[PDB]
Amino acid sequence: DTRAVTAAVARAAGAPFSIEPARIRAPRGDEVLVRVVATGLCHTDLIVRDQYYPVPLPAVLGHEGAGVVEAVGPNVKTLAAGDHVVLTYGACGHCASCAGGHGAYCRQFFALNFGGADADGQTALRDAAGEPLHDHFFAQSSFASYALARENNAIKVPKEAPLELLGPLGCGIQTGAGAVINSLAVRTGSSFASFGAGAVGMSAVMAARIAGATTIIAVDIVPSRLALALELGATHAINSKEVDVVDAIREITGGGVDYALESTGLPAVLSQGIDALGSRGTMGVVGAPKLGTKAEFDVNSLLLGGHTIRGIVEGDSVPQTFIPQLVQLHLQGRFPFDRLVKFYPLEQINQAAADSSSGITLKPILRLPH
Amino acid sequence: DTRAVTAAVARAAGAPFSIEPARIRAPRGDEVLVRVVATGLCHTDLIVRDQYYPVPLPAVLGHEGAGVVEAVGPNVKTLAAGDHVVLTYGACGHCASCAGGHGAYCRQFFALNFGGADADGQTALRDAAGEPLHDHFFAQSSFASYALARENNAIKVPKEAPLELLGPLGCGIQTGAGAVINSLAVRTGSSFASFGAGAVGMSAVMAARIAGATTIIAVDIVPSRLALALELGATHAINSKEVDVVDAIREITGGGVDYALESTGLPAVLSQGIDALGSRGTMGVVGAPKLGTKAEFDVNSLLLGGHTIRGIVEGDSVPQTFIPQLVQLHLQGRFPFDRLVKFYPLEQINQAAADSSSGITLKPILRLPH
Amino acid sequence: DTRAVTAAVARAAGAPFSIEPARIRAPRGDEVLVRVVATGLCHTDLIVRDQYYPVPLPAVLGHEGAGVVEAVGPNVKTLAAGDHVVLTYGACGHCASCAGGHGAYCRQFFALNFGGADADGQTALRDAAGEPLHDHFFAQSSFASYALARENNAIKVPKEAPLELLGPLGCGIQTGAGAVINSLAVRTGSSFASFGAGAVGMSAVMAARIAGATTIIAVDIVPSRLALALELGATHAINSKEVDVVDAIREITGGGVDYALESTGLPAVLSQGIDALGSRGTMGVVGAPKLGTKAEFDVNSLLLGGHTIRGIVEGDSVPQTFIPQLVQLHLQGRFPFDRLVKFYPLEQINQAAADSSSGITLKPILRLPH
Amino acid sequence: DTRAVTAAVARAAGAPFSIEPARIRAPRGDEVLVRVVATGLCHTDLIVRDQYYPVPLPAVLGHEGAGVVEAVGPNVKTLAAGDHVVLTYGACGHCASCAGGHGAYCRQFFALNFGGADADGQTALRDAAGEPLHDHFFAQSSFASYALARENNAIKVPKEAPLELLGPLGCGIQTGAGAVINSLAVRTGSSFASFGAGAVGMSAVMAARIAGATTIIAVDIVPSRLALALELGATHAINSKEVDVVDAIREITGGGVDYALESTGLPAVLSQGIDALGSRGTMGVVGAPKLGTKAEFDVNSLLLGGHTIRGIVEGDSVPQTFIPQLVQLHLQGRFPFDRLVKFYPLEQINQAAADSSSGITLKPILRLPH
Ligand SMILES: [Zn+2]
Ligand SMILES: [Zn+2]
Ligand SMILES: [Zn+2]
Ligand SMILES: [Zn+2]
Repeated sequence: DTRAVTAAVARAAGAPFSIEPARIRAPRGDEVLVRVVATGLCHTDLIVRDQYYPVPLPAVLGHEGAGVVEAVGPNVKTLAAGDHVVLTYGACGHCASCAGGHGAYCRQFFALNFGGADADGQTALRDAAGEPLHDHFFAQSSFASYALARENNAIKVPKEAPLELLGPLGCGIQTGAGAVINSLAVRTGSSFASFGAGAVGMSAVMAARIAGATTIIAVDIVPSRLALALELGATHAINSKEVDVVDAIREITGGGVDYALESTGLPAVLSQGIDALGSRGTMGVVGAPKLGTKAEFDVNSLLLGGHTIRGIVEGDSVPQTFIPQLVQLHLQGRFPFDRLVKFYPLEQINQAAADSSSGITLKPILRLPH
Repeated sequence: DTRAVTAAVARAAGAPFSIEPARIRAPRGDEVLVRVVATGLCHTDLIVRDQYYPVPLPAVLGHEGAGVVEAVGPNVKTLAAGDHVVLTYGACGHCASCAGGHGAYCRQFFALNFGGADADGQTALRDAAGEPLHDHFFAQSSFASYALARENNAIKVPKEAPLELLGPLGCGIQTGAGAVINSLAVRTGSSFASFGAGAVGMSAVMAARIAGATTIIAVDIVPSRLALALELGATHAINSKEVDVVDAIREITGGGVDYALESTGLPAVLSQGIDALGSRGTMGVVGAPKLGTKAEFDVNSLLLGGHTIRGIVEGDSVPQTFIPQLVQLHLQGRFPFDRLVKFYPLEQINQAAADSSSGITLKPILRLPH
Repeated sequence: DTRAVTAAVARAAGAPFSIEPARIRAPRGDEVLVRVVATGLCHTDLIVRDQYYPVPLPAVLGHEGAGVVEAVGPNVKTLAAGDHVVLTYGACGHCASCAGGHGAYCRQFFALNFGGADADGQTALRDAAGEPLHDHFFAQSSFASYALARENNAIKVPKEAPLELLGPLGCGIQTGAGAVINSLAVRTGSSFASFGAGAVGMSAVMAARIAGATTIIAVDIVPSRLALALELGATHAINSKEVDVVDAIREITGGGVDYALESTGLPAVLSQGIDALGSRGTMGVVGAPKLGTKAEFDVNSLLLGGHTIRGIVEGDSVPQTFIPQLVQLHLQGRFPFDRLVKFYPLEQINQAAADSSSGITLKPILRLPH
Repeated sequence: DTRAVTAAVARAAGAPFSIEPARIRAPRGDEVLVRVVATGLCHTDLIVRDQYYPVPLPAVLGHEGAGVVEAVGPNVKTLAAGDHVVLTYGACGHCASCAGGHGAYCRQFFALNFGGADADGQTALRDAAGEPLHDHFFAQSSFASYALARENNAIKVPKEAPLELLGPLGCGIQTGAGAVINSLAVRTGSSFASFGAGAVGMSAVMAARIAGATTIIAVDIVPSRLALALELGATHAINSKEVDVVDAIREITGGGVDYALESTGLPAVLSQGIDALGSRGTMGVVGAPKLGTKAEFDVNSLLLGGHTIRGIVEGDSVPQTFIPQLVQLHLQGRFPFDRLVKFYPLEQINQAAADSSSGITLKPILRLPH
């Protein structure tokens, strides 16, 4: 019982996406088949398209999907046709990390999210000529009008929420907001600095406001992002080309910030931000540089300051509870991540990729045809 | 009401200590005057003697004192003459860090512990000719037969404990044991690696056994320290000159250790030990290199592993509760830190310094004359 | 160097306060002398006036003072004349609980706050005829135009804050807000119910909104308090005379609330509220019934639900950091506790007491003459 | 592909078990078929046999199984034939509680553990005449020579461990040890009291010793259990018929215990034990009285003491990590729970039930025939 889809396909390293007819098989096991309404586009999709992470091509990418369950496998227990879902990253659900509530550190994370196929090497998508299309990208491959996900990464959300907006809660927004709320455990009355005011950093700024922080510092080089950060809840905005960011943060906070989040991936920014921590302060790291990149820290500064540096994957959340919390906060007017979004038709995916790379659009969302 | 003391005096950078008569004034305010029974000697005393940290000379050092309260200032509330006390580091007791239970990060730490005088620039000790001797070293200057401490760093311990053994609980042993129990929060069933098997590292090994760790790895280059570590509770001992320590720890733990403590101060050891962390593992840092020393970490390894690096001062404990817990564990036969100790008369301080520097003695304790 | 004050004096059990001239001595030790601008009035003052807690009479009560430091004792380290301070409860600062950052559980709490005199049995206030007036009430006795406090319960606040509003941050508002932020650790996306919408409960409602709770339920019997609670950040208001509160909370939250705070002191309300907890939910208890009062719980409900019941004193905060956080949140427009307040001249203290007892005024603040 | 088993069957309320031939079907889905070596017997089995919890009869009970995987369903990912497993309680693995690492509070706990059948109402066991035998008891029904369990409650353990001893780690021993290590988070230097010295209480005593507690108090009425508790790591033993337990604990601990665990299920013991808590102390509750049973607490004592009361199910652990930690501690000589055990052949199940009820045997283990 296969069915026709329209998909954006990456066929060559660094080449534009092609919009193509394809076919997807029926769900098996505890998979759900999702009619995809809209999917966020991320720099991470483009990094895979460029083969810096060489997921085998031709491939259907996309890892910020939102849609409606159309069919369920025989093992699905908790989703039903008609449910609205946000598609998040894959996890195995049975390893020690998954079992402890930390699926972000699943032993099988890279196989399930970057493998290009299921554990048997099979794909669920075929192209117009019947050839396999590498898929299972973040256990969803949601750059297509239909997607398969496992029940545990298809997150039910209230039907009254505006579904086409919600796909980026499956990755980038959960990463920034979860880094603040869960990993760093930012709380009432603390100071927080976001190094980077892209979609992840803005999500962190907004999350720190929700969590009760009284000083919320956005650091970037783009004046319009700094202006937007102030509108989204930051108390201070620092242009790092114009001041010494370490000295500036020390002035604002009286000696250094309680919590910081590095989302640029630039090791010089990371090394500098660690110096901006205050007594017992904690830097969380979510931006990834090229493999092999090192950062340095001053040992005595870390020691005498009681400083912490912590790596964070995907916001280290429990998505099935955390994504609906973010939806509710948004519905309450407390989490305006719609301000990060521009919508595009799937057909315009290459323009959205360009706008993502140029920074003109913090979070493109592609609307799928049906 | 001044009184005569015998003191070890550092008069010149890098020069041997001289044993000299001196005089100490009566306690004021909330000071207690302590008849010092025995004091640990630390590399940190020798680093100050060598003026790498230039506490003004001539100075009376010593920061691991144990003794009997002989007199109290008029503001002392909770100590009385005859009480047995361990002398720990100074803290102001009124800053935000002190008020939160984290005196190790007191805003006034360096003034109170390394200033060489009280806040008015006055010393409580004078030499035989009546000249000031810089003092207040770790709020005690316990290389002398009598010492002044404030009530909040004179820690009451049970009179049935063997008092002459207990002074090192005021610094090095509390640092290693507190790093494990408090900062890292090592708990039942976890894996722990000590990088360094000096007095601090051995204390950490013993503390990890108390706290319930099931894999306890001692890393050093001295075979006799590794042999001793196995006797004191380590499950594994690694000679880092003989194996790749990162690979060896990964083998023992199935991928990396939950908790690690760096006490050598060697930045290459620190950078290497951070690589040995397992998923969501935490490296604690207590060994201090020369100021300005940097260490590096692989950003993606820290990020993808959810690794934490944390600086730790003095074991980040509450000494008035933690030191008596360590005494009780010792009395119960569960904390054999006596195995680190060799006793020397104060007159032999320079031989104890030599044995500390050569590594022949993990923890010299100097017995004071009276 | 004594000085004249105007004080409200409780001379007889249950009798109206009398406004009287008095004299206060100069500060000693680490006391500060505060020119009191305005002081909150609490039911707790009236309970002592009524001698249910028999603080010896004649007595000057008041434990929510705000004012300006006028003089300091010779041991004061961190306050200076001209500083704006909120006066909170007394703690000894040297016991194990104080040393761990939990002065709310100070071993000397009742002596320091309810003793009626200092530890030597001496009062700092004398009446017009020169007789002692029992004082040191919550280490302040701030129903007077001047008050003595110790440095550790005189909390510096920014001079730009409206000082006359801030005294209730020293007790009732810190109790409600700290119970939520610190003891219960309410966090983003959780559900919270306040049993009681007096000043403490309203503070808890406002604090839960600051901390990120997405369901915030106010429970009371007074329609105007429920209406006000919705304006101050509650998502739901329940009149417990009109619905079954347990069933109603279960409906709103899908099975029970994550966090609850009991501030009425009514044991039937407490026992009922514990039933309203959801899976792994926690009830915090701040309202005190008469001594000897018991509450009951269903053992299997607590066991099978993983429920927690926790007693909370004074919001279990670190006041010197927490009170300035609440001031900053108020200045940012995020903590509108001014909506609880009505101002009265000290001369009208008995009318404010009446309005407190009748519930007409949630938090009277008395303005002091000078 | 069904296969023959020998099973202990409960056919009538309160009646002796009957040993009977039966047949079990092949595993499906993510089930594993286990050749059961030995199974603990619990009062909880007898409570179901007596129909106080009316699991439908005829039924095969047993919920402390240990055995060897003989066959796997097609969805099993992480177990293979030949693996040694301890069988613990069932959880769904996909609800919010499971997803957060708290399967003890699974939304489906009672269906999965007390339903008497799978979710379709089907049993996997049939008796000699072919009639259904109610099963799936704690997702195992391990009073039989073969058992079906789901992969997520079949916990792999090292093959070198003595397998026949390990079944009680699947319930009673994990409950006592996990209550101490996980729920209460007993840590180095704390005081702990076990109310009850049955198998659960003894496990808690042993776990508190592992976790570093320096005062470990066993409370019971049976002198031989108190004597055994001292041998297994308790520092103090209290016969509650001979002293006032509250006063005695207050004397031993200097005012009350940091942590307590109630395992008798007697509400008078619970209410009394809550009074024995010290400042900021926590009582954990694992013993279950009859449904509808209430306990009381003094509100002011709980409030002024900052006391906590917490319900605990199954030790609130992650069994796949916690059970192997307990096995390792046992192999290291640090967890001597073999001292609780007496072995019996399955044929003697009714004598083991009698010895359990009389208290003569703390933890019977039944050896299965094959
Ligand atoms: Zn996994
Ligand atoms: Zn301080
Ligand atoms: Zn105190
Ligand atoms: Zn579940």
